[PDB]
Amino acid sequence: STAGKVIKCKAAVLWEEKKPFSIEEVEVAPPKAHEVRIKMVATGICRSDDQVVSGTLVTPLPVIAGHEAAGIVESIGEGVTTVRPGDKVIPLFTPQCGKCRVCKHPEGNFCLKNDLSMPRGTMQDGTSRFTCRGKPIHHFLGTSTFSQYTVVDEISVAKIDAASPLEKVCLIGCGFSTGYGSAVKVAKVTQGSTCAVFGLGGVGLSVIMGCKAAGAARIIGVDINKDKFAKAKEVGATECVNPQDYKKPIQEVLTEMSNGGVDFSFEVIGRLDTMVTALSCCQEAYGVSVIVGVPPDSQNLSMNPMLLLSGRTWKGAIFGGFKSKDSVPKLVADFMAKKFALDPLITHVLPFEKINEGFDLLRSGESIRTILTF
Amino acid sequence: STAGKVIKCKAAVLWEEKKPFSIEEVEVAPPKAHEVRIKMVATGICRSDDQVVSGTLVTPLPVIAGHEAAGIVESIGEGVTTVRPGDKVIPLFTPQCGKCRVCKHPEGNFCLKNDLSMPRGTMQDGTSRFTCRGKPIHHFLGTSTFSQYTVVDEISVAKIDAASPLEKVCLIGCGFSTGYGSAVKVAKVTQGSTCAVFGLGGVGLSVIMGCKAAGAARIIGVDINKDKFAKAKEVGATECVNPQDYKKPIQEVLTEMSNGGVDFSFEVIGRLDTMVTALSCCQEAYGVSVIVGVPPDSQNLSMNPMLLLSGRTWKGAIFGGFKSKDSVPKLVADFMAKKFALDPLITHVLPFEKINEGFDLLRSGESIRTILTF
Ligand SMILES: NC(=O)C1=CN([C@@H]2O[C@H](COP(=O)(O)OP(=O)(O)OC[C@H]3O[C@@H](n4cnc5c(N)ncnc54)[C@H](O)[C@@H]3O)[C@@H](O)[C@H]2O)C=CC1
Ligand SMILES: NC(=O)C1=CN([C@@H]2O[C@H](COP(=O)(O)OP(=O)(O)OC[C@H]3O[C@@H](n4cnc5c(N)ncnc54)[C@H](O)[C@@H]3O)[C@@H](O)[C@H]2O)C=CC1
Ligand SMILES: O=CNC1CCCCC1
Ligand SMILES: O=CNC1CCCCC1
Ligand SMILES: [Zn+2]
Ligand SMILES: [Zn+2]
Ligand SMILES: [Zn+2]
Ligand SMILES: [Zn+2]
Repeated sequence: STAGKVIKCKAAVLWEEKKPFSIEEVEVAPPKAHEVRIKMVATGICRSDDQVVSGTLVTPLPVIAGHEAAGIVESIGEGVTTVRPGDKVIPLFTPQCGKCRVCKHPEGNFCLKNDLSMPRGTMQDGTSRFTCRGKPIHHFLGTSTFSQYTVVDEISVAKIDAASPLEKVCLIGCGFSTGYGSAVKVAKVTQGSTCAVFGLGGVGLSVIMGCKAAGAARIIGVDINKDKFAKAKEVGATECVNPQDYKKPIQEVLTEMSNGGVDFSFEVIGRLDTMVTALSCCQEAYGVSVIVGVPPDSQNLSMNPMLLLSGRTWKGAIFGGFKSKDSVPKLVADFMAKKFALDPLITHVLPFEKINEGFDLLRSGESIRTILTF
Repeated sequence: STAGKVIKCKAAVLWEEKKPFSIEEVEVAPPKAHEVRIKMVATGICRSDDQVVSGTLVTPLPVIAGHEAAGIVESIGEGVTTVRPGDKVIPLFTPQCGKCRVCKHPEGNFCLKNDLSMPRGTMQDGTSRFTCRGKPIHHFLGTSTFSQYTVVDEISVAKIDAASPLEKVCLIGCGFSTGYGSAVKVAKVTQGSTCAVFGLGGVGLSVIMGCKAAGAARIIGVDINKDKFAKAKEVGATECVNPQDYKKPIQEVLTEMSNGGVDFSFEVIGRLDTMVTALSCCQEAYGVSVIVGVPPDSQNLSMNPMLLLSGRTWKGAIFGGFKSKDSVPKLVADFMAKKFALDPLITHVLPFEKINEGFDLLRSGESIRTILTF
């Protein structure tokens, strides 16, 4: 019926920085070879989507943002083999081509087909499937989930269990997997360790979940918003600290609290100052610090390399280090088998048409994840 | 009989920065409880000792420098159990107390009794065993090997094989173990990998030996002094590049040479700029960069944390990550078993009285290791 035809549908178009999204009709072209058109069912509001509006995460405008989502395949282009119409799918903002040197590496996940390092805001073929007011509109990270329909490359979609609750498992497309994999796969948090988690939003709470799963003895949440502390303790924080409470820099506080520095620290905010603070607070000889937060475009940090020479390890990761297309269906299977909880991350639910209210909730500090339903 | 008595002997005293060493008579106190007085046999000239002269490595002056050495125990203080008079020994500039949280950690070696982080230039008890022209003279890293006799704490000395050649194994006290362990223990270089080594002095050549032992397929040496390239190839470099030969920054050259970035990079120089270049030239998703060189005191580097967010790992280490008192005897045993070579690091052998000439050979580019013999 709609196969092979342009679909006219509602999307949230961002015409310029620092403005509300515009909910209006777009034209969604049918999928080309090795492309998949998806009817969206639910999408989450991640701070990365806000960063696009703030201009601190740079991608070409105008754009259809959104990258944390789940839906149902509407149609497949020629040569698609890994999904079919009617399949439940999660779009992958980090693709998995399976062919590049990264995809073939045992540890690597940052596939060389990504649109994150040098964003074009297109499909793999360097064109757009979106028109609004007769003007072409950019894609975002090969996903663009703030639309009733989107088109993605095959390497940017995973088929998931037919019985999964899409209004929950959408968080596996970004914030849960990112935080959980940061702890269990990138840091490799050990049993009995002391962790510090900087930032207690959806992604930091998922890092806590991962530290708890790994058997950490102490999980210290760090946030300047003390309203975040109760939920951080519910999902495994053993104690919470607000830097604003202290006369001393928090790295010194966390060093004293952990009797010489923590085993593992995580920056889950996106500030240069807290990336350096998080490295400093891990133990100088054997500590590991993981950058998860996305820092402001084109800005450098300053740091003393003696922090590394003593023995620290500093690393970062996209999407929790997970190879996206292998990992997402397994993560959904694990959720279905009650291996981790998503409900603690979901604080608010809104129809897609109230997207701007959803972004107001995040910016106020009130929400963790708002899930938008189409 | 010198046991229990002050020894008057020859030492190389550094009275102030940027001056030659003064070869003169010093007084060496007998060892107190848990102290060891050593007759030195051979000591190497390490760039770290030159950095004390330059003022880029800060330690209290005046000082008896020297940390890369081997000698024979002359006498032991009360309570000493791990060495005896007549034993061959290597002083440990990183101690191994065996009791602190680091010494008990499987991957830590930066023992909390170290005199590196906040240098006092004393014995563990906060006093000095050296006087010269009626003035107290500081110790350096708890070793001070530019002296016919030194006194060290027991946790800063290892017993080695009675048959070892001290004019070669002195290098296990610093440069060989530092570079070799940076490759095999800290980086954990893999078989078939591509490595880049910035700086082809004694420590960088030892990194190359460790990358070769680990089965690297490609080992790219990087030095501005092309006279360093022949020896780097002898010990395992597959190609050498001089940044000065290129119009482009060398991180771009090494990324192209390695078809998208190296597996492992090592900074073995001590410059902030080359620390950032070495991080940048490792593959952005799964690369590992190790800081070995000592940067200039109190200077910060500037870097874009997106280099880490993509998946890089950045770490540093002291003494190749080896727990010093456990590892040094085993390394000497391995040298005796022909598991690695030290002769390729030794370009010059001078009597101790020619220490200044040795330092001039290093500064001029002409030497790798000069060994001074007492
Ligand atoms: N590496 C990756 O693959 C991913 C990265 N990100 C990034 O992770 C970060 C966190 O994302 P969300 O959890 O959605 O954001 P969020 O805004 O809900 O959470 C961040 C938290 O940081 C706290 N915070 C702000 N300034 C702080 C300070 N100076 N000190 C201590 N706490 C402070 C806030 O109060 C807030 O609770 C953002 O930068 C986001 O762009 C998100 C997902 C994927
Ligand atoms: N982490 C640790 O435990 C240890 C650190 N050190 C440090 O390791 C470094 C190397 O020590 P050595 O091998 O004894 O020094 P070295 O001076 O013999 O070798 C340094 C090499 O770097 C090259 N170089 C200088 N500027 C360069 C540039 N801009 N680009 C490329 N090459 C450049 C020189 O030409 C030279 O061959 C020093 O900073 C020293 O203090 C040494 C031993 C222990
Ligand atoms: O939140 C999802 N993706 C982020 C990942 C980090 C780089 C910017 C985009
Ligand atoms: O070369 C020997 N030791 C160095 C180790 C790093 C700090 C300066 C001292
Ligand atoms: Zn996200
Ligand atoms: Zn790929
Ligand atoms: Zn110790
Ligand atoms: Zn040295």
